[PDB]
Amino acid sequence: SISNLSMQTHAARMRTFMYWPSSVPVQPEQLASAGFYYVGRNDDVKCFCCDGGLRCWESGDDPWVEHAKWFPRCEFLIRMKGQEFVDEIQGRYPHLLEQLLS
Amino acid sequence: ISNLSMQTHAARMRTFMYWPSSVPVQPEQLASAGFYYVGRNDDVKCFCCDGGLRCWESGDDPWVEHAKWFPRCEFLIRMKGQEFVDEIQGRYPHLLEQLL
Amino acid sequence: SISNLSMQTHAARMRTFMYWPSSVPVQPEQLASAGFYYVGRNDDVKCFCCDGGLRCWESGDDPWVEHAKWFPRCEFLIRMKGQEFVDEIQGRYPHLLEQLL
Amino acid sequence: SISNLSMQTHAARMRTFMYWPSSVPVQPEQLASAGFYYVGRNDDVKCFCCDGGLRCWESGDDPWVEHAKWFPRCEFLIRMKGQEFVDEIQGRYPHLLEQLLST
Ligand SMILES: CC[C@H](N)C(=O)N[C@@H]1C(=O)N2[C@@H](CC[C@@H]1CCN)CC[C@H]2C(=O)NC(c1ccccc1)c1ccccc1
Ligand SMILES: CC[C@H](N)C(=O)N[C@@H]1C(=O)N2[C@@H](CC[C@@H]1CCN)CC[C@H]2C(=O)NC(c1ccccc1)c1ccccc1
Ligand SMILES: CC[C@H](N)C(=O)N[C@@H]1C(=O)N2[C@@H](CC[C@@H]1CCN)CC[C@H]2C(=O)NC(c1ccccc1)c1ccccc1
Ligand SMILES: CC[C@H](N)C(=O)N[C@@H]1C(=O)N2[C@@H](CC[C@@H]1CCN)CC[C@H]2C(=O)NC(c1ccccc1)c1ccccc1
Ligand SMILES: [Zn+2]
Ligand SMILES: [Zn+2]
Ligand SMILES: [Zn+2]
Ligand SMILES: [Zn+2]
Repeated sequence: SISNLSMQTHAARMRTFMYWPSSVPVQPEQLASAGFYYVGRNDDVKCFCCDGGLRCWESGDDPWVEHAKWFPRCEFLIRMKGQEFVDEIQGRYPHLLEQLLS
Repeated sequence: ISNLSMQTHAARMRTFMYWPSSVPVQPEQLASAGFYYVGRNDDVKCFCCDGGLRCWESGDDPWVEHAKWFPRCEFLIRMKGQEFVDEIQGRYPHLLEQLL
Repeated sequence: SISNLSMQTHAARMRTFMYWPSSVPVQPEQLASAGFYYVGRNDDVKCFCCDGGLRCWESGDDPWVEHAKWFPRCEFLIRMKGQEFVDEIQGRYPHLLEQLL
Repeated sequence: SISNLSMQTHAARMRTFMYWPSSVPVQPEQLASAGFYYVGRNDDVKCFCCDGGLRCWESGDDPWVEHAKWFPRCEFLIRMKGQEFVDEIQGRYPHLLEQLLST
């Protein structure tokens, strides 16, 4: 499964970060390596695989952890990081839903 | 308790006076599940967990929706039990994934 | 045309204010006189005539002024207060739509 | 006055419309030309100048008319379209606030 066939390569994902804001603390290298490509609005990124979108990147935020925290069933994440890493992150944040709503 | 004035079924039933007739879910089922009318659209809130629900359709059950979205509500647990809350959570394991 | 025929009379509008919160600064007498009846949730009121709803009543808020501010074309408000009042209030608040956006 | 200094240029507004839904009948060219940029949720757009937001675009909807219909005091709209255009649009829709409180 792949949601965006044109963003399947790191090189293509890196090309979308041309007009990425300089002010954003997270670097485009860490983002593209985690399967994300720039979408052209704010600091909005999407995964070429799971179509999962992330935004509001702050200092210290890691793209792989955020990818595991919000989109744990992404096939690309699982292939790269493994099931142990995804289980560990899901365990650290057991009330994502409760928190979004509360 | 998030709303001390909505503790009683009678008080929750009073809010549904000018509830739309077009909405398929009846105020009797809603107030019994801890919900009171919020005065906008078909928006309801639980007096206990402050959890809000809207967009009620034909066949939607207030206790099951309360269990899907707000499973740690003390009122829902006291009335329906941990088995019900667990069974509903098992039927809907990708709720977050659904909305995202 | 009247939106609620059962709330035509001041007496009927006053009866809806039975479970009205004591904490609300605006009194049910001022509200019912301005065509409003309680809708049974929060401090939400509706006019029997134009079906216009108001809420979040604070200290000093006048029901007749708020009626002209938000629902100026209400036949009841026009009959009771007149076109001069409605016009004067509409002149004081010329950017209401802009204000809420 | 300008609410978003980074969206001052047509080029910058056009860049936000990359992953805009194909299903939406109104084209990003008309939108960006009317001062709007893509916000990133639904078909939600905002004016770089007046911070006025619009959504639920349907077939036949014109961005300049909607801009005049909802945000008539926007300096950018006035400079581009003129006071005659804004006045005519305000005249066709005299009960906008009322229409919201009714529907
Ligand atoms: C990524 C680090 C950041 N601090 C963070 O965790 N942000 C969260 C987030 O991006 N999302 C979670 C919400 C809490 C956060 C919002 C601001 N802190 C839910 C998933 C994600 C999010 O808001 N995604 C957006 C989206 C869509 C398109 C492109 C990018 C982001 C979204 C909104 C509504 C529905 C679906 C997705
Ligand atoms: C209740 C049956 C209905 N079909 C349903 O399940 N609706 C969902 C829903 O109410 N909520 C879930 C979202 C998917 C649904 C939205 C429309 N289908 C998330 C919790 C709830 C919701 O949207 N709550 C609102 C809310 C607030 C205040 C009063 C009522 C409802 C809300 C929005 C944003 C943050 C927190 C809560
Ligand atoms: C009445 C004094 C108060 N300070 C006030 O002016 N409130 C405003 C208000 O009631 N309305 C205006 C919005 C700004 C205010 C909201 C809180 N300050 C718009 C008309 C009214 C309002 O919000 N009405 C509600 C409503 C519906 C049903 C019963 C009561 C109130 C409403 C919301 C959405 C659409 C239509 C009407
Ligand atoms: C633009 C054509 C469309 N058919 C239309 O006229 N939509 C209206 C609209 O966008 N707005 C008017 C409401 C009636 C419409 C809503 C759906 N038909 C009021 C101004 C605008 C609107 O809803 N703006 C939103 C908003 C916020 C942020 C981004 C985009 C839109 C808004 C909601 C609440 C307060 C302030 C603005
Ligand atoms: Zn992914
Ligand atoms: Zn609850
Ligand atoms: Zn009225
Ligand atoms: Zn503008």
